[PDB]
Amino acid sequence: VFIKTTSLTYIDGENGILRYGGYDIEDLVEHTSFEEVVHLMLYGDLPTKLQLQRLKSALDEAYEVPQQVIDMIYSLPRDSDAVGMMETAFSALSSIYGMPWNKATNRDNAVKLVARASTVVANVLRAKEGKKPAIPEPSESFAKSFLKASFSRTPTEEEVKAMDAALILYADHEVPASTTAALVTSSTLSDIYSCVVAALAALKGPLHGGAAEEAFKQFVEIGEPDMTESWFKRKIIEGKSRLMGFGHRVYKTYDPRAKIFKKYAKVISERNSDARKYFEIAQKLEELGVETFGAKHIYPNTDFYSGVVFYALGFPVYMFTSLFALSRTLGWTAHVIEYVEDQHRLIRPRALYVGPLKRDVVPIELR
Amino acid sequence: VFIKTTSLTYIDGENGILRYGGYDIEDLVEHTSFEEVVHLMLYGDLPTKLQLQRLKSALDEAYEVPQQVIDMIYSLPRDSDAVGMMETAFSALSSIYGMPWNKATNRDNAVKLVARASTVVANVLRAKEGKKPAIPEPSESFAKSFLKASFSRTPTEEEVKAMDAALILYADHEVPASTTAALVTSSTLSDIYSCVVAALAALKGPLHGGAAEEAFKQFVEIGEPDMTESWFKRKIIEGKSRLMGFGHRVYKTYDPRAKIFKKYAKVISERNSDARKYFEIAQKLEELGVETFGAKHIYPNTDFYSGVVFYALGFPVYMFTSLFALSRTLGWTAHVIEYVEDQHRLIRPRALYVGPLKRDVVPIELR
Repeated sequence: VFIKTTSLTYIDGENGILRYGGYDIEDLVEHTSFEEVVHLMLYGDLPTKLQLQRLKSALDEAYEVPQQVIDMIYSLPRDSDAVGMMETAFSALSSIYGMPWNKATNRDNAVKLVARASTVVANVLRAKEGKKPAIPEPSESFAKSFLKASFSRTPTEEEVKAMDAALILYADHEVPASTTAALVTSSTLSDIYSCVVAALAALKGPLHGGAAEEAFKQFVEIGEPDMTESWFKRKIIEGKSRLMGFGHRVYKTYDPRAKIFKKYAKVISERNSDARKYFEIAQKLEELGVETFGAKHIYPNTDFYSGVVFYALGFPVYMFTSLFALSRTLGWTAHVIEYVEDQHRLIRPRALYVGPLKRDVVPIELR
Repeated sequence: VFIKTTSLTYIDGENGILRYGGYDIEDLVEHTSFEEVVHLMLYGDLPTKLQLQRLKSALDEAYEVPQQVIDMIYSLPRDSDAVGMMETAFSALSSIYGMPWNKATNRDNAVKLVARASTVVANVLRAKEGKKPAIPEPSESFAKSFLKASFSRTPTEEEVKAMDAALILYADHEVPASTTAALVTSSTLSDIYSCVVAALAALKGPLHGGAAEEAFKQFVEIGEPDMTESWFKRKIIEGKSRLMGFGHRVYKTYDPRAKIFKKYAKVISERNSDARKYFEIAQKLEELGVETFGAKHIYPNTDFYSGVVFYALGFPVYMFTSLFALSRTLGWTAHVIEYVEDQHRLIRPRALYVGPLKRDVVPIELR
């Protein structure tokens, strides 16, 4: 059931093609940047030099949020689900910054929102690690500012590029329950931050979030590359567990996102023996997996190497769905702007009554 | 489009009938209690004496939440929308208390949730008023515990009864965007508190929340009963403004809830000259309104006198939708339990691509 039209994202699952706004994902990753893709999704084209300068200034000025928002993150239990911590922070952002829908300013509000997602996700990691807070600051890119804030160290250029690619790769895809919850909430003209709140509330559910985690947890369980064949023979072949990070409801080929996350995984994993080990296990499972499942059109999906990237960057496994959400704030905001501006109606379905027929209240003594 | 089946609520809009679980609303209000209606909605029948005792103990033990939840409420700007403050508090409750879906414990989790809604709404009012926090404590009823916590004074029996009625009256009705957002979020097996978060995010939008406020604001604008005819002749007849709190998409008669909110309004308004004045204005507008619109099947709706009740109890106008939400946590939770247990599937609709055809990334110099 088509819930809306979109100009945002095109997917050809037979051919393994994904495009944003007519541009193929690989072309966007190699030759653009998350900032540029932000402009594409909100404004419908890649930006000129001047338009990009202005968008970058708008991002920069938005990073800072009130200290109350950070305090909230840091007052939650440190073992709380990171997506829930985001949910809470975005609720507070909605209460502080939420504005009515307005064509002249919707995209500007979305841009500020994406900046603030960066601040939120960095501080969720830092709260859960017991580190001091850090607010992103201007740098040569959104991906670098995010990494600097997350880790308190200047990242290398190859780390910057891999984060930038990950931001683009997960920006938008299909209409999952998170995007649906955002749409419902936008149907009442609740503010864009509250549309994201709803999306996160849905994301927290284990039938939606947790895919990049469950994939990478295979690798962790294997532990060492020379144990992969055994774990595969035991867990997948003999015990017919699903191989996580394989298979897709739309793609009948390699997910075009998978190949890309892999390329960046290979580059940034080689520095650290730990990240390299998991990259090496994942590569071996990829082979055993395609040898076993490829003839069935079951290939790596976007979630198979994304953990390997995030892990190589220095992110714990508990951050993986939050890092997905950081990226997907772009598609969430762009979908709700399209929906409100072009296709609005209040979402109010019906429930069919199948319950009891008329009966009278009996006094409680008689029950 | 029927999104689900339900055994919860029956509505006959031609005949002005509303029933929960086969019991007519008026019969439930006169002869039961919110606690009993909680049991009805979660378990499918009015409770015996023992079942009611156990439910009351479960409510009592749940009121207390961690101090971090109260601190969050109190760290938001005091002029923040009360429904947003609830959204934030419930996000924090989700992070602290959220559990997976489980048939043996779903209803117990819902009961604890409704108790905690009481704590949240009392402290939202108290934060916005600049008063010290108060946690509900056991008393002879949920309605009284809520009022004691909100106002730091023992309420009269007639005040208790009016609050109890209001809790029942707004418990469940149709499948508005708030209930829809809850359902979407439950589709991923996000926890029940996060299902409520989503519902609140949708409620915050002005096409959903704010109805009891906008109705009562008429009365405030009129100011004095002897000005009602004038305001009516000017604003409704000459300026064809909608009369708020009149009209309904389903009822072609008096909303069965309207008559009931009116009865309790009359009783508790008479004590205070201010509340009495607004009751007297509302009664006069009711008359002018039915004289003008009744032949068109446009009659008072549930939102016309509910503000008069809440105001008479001592609640500011900015609390009215939050007091609706307090009540509606019951229908929200009961709908999502029905949906998950009996009718589950992941909610994943589609978007039709109507955007640009294939194009190549141009270098930014060429843009």
